[PDB]
Amino acid sequence: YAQEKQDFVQHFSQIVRVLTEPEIGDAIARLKEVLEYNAIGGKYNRGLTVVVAFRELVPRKQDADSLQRAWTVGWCVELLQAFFLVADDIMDSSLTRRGQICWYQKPGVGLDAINDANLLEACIYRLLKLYCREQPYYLNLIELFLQSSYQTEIGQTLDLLTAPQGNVDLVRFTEKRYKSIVKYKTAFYSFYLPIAAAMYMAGIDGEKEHANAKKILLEMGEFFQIQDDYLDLFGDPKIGTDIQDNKCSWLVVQCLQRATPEQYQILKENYGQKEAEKVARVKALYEELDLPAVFLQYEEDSYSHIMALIEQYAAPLPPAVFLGLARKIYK
Amino acid sequence: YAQEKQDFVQHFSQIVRVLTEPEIGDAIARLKEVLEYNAIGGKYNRGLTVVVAFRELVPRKQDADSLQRAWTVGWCVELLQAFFLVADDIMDSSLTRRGQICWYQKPGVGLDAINDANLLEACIYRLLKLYCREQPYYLNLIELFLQSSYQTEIGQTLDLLTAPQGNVDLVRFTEKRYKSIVKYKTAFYSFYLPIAAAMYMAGIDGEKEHANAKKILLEMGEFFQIQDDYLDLFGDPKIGTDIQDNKCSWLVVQCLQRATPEQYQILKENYGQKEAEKVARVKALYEELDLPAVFLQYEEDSYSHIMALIEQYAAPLPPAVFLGLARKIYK
Ligand SMILES: Cc1ccc(-c2sc3ncncc3c2CP(=O)(O)O)cc1
Ligand SMILES: Cc1ccc(-c2sc3ncncc3c2CP(=O)(O)O)cc1
Ligand SMILES: Cc1ccc(-c2sc3ncncc3c2CP(=O)(O)O)cc1
Ligand SMILES: Cc1ccc(-c2sc3ncncc3c2CP(=O)(O)O)cc1
Ligand SMILES: [Cl-]
Ligand SMILES: [Cl-]
Ligand SMILES: [Cl-]
Ligand SMILES: [Cl-]
Repeated sequence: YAQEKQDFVQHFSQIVRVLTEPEIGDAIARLKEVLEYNAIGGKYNRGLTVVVAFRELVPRKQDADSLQRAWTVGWCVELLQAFFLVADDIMDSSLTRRGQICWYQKPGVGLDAINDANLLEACIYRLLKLYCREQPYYLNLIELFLQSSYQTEIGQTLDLLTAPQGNVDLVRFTEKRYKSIVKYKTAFYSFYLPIAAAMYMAGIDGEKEHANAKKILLEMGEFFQIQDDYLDLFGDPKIGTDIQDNKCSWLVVQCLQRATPEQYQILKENYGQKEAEKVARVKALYEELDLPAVFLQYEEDSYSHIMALIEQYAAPLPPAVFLGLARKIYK
Repeated sequence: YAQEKQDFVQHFSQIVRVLTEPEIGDAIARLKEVLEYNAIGGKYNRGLTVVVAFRELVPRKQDADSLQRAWTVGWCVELLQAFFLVADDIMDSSLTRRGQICWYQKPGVGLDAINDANLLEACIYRLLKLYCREQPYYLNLIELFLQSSYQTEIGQTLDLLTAPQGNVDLVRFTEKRYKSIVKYKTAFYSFYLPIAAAMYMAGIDGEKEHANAKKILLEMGEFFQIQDDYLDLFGDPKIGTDIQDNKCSWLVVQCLQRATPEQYQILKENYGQKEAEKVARVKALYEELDLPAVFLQYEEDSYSHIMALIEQYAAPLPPAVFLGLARKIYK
């Protein structure tokens, strides 16, 4: 798996070579700089998942070119990721990303990052064309990536309406709403997309199979994010900033369901300010509501429920496809 | 033509209806607001051109559904336009657009406009799917719109490298470069895209025919922009701001080819400042170099050359497809 990871990373150089072949040379040079800064330095889990799932699904239809297409579509997933991140960082006014200055914050990039991010998106379909245009699943993959982009965008919109950074409102933060943001903004592209892509590459194109896989994978994405929000605040540290940013965090959502009217007010006064004594006091209200424990409870039920989902909906894909993801997430 | 224009506009309401069908309802409401503010209020020439060209190309394969698909793909062109404009306005820090406050400048939109613009792009492929997924040209159209987006982005990058607003450099402003910016940023999507789309809808999918049409239409896009840059400064007024913004304008490009070293300096000191006496003095240097006259000369040659292009490359499409565009532009 750490070995697969370095093969996946080593293939990047070729991705960049093929995307970067007279007077537009300067544009293409800037494209290369954008690729290199923004598509590298994550953990590569989403793109890798394409490759791993592709191997588990397919073994005597794995010639070097099949493999090369799998690495490439994995790279397409990472590019879609990069597009989202560069754009989200600008929208959120973030400072850092992946251990570096966010791209838009580099001197001389600024809002030109909007176009750079568009270029990252565009690169997905260039690669798909270059490597997959002859394949029976080509159109299936173009449509998967487009639908993933739309779901992710539509979730981002929902998020932005829900949690405007700099304006405290908690009547927006409902369970139904939290779950809707996670599904659209995060789970579809992070969980469904990579396995779905691998399924199509493997010839598995049926609506029912895809719907079966989606059921499991969206539910995994919900836990993954819920765990993310818990760890943001209670992890062993990268200290998080979710309460400082008026996020629609699973933590705050539970808080609000579980709170007396006096506690509602303690949240009103401290959710969103930058002051560490103000951040200290929501955290302590979360501890007073035993939210680490509700999470622990939540993690157990969620795990049971996922395995029931896999039991029920995995067939006829190898359960291992799902289990390896469950393994990674439920760590 | 003004009648066709109002039918085209009246179809918008339906476009919006079909794009705007539980908890993501709020996102979809915001999507509607984005569509309504940003896809309306232009002249609709690019989208209309799809419809007009579709009628000229196809008459006993024009059932109500064929027509509805043509209006829709026209709308897809306008959406691609809207995506570009909303994003470009943010990148350029523009104030107004189409007689209104630019979307990003509306209170409470701000940089959330980045996602709204992504949503406009996404809507293109939703409509294509909704209306064209069964058609033989479906994939041809998805790929056309993707390639148009890429060309436009790659040209925008070239522009942004060439003309960084707030930093005077004129060694960048070369003929070869000007022409490269116009082709990628403007001509492909403005001229090739709508006719190309109409060609595919009509069954005309050959690489040679498309390459023939492209030759004419890219050359029209070059003139159209060159005329734009001339009129920006010398039009009968919407007063333009190109010299105030250090644009790589056809005017400045000619100036620089035609200038003594002393005049180079007069340009160094006045290209880009906001001061109307400073803007007054480039304008007057353009008049002193008889650039209105070089343009007039340029417009005549360009017109001859286009008609030679149509003569040579139109067949077997009806020359009228091109001529109506030439008519509109050479007004
Ligand atoms: C498809 C998929 C696979 C793995 C992840 C994980 S496992 C993990 N462990 C510690 N920290 C983060 C993660 C992630 C999320 P990330 O790949 O770093 O965005 C997320 C999605
Ligand atoms: C392949 C695989 C997937 C998931 C597990 C996990 S994660 C978890 N979290 C809370 N409780 C139980 C589990 C399990 C089953 P375990 O008791 O570690 O073998 C173990 C192995
Ligand atoms: C395909 C196409 C058709 C028409 C245009 C024209 S004609 C005209 N006349 C005055 N002012 C502008 C124009 C345009 C450009 P625009 O449709 O307003 O962006 C541009 C492109
Ligand atoms: C269909 C049609 C297309 C173009 C023309 C134009 S635009 C132009 N600009 C400079 N010189 C000539 C032209 C012509 C030919 P014209 O002499 O107006 O009939 C006239 C009709
Ligand atoms: Cl092969
Ligand atoms: Cl850094
Ligand atoms: Cl029909
Ligand atoms: Cl207004």
